[PDB]
Amino acid sequence: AHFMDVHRGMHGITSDQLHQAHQADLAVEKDENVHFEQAWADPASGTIYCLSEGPSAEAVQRVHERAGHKADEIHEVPLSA
Amino acid sequence: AHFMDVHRGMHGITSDQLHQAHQADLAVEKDENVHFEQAWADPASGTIYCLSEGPSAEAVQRVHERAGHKADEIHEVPLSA
Ligand code: NI
Ligand code: NI
Ligand code: NI
Ligand code: NI
Repeated sequence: AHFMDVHRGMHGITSDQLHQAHQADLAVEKDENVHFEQAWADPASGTIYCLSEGPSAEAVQRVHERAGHKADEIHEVPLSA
Repeated sequence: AHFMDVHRGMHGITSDQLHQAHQADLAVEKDENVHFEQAWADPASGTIYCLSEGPSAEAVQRVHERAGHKADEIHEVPLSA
């Protein structure tokens, strides 16, 4: 399955910080067979969008939680175009 | 530049309908130098996410408007990982 998740209220995100948050997820995703495909950030609003492939939203969230940043919002996105 | 926009209230949207919306955007995006790279939809919550490339949020929204569906939110995502 695929998921879009959102982390809000981020303080002063830089490309370095985004790179590291993403790397922290990638480092431990194997333990849930999750694949963090892509992350985009809006540093002005303080928001990180994460696209992942995984068995379930719960799995994706267990990964974020271990990497110390549980997503504020997550939706399965079974449709794409 | 890069943008992520969100449409809500699309509960129960089908693959055909997402494809239709997407095609409607693509059909008029070129005039604004906008390209919709990816569209994902969650028919359960009724949430659509669109990743686009373009000169501004204004342009992207003008395209959505001509296509018949203004986005409820649009944010620039200058950072990606
Ligand atoms: Ni995928
Ligand atoms: Ni497409
Ligand atoms: Ni918002
Ligand atoms: Ni914003």
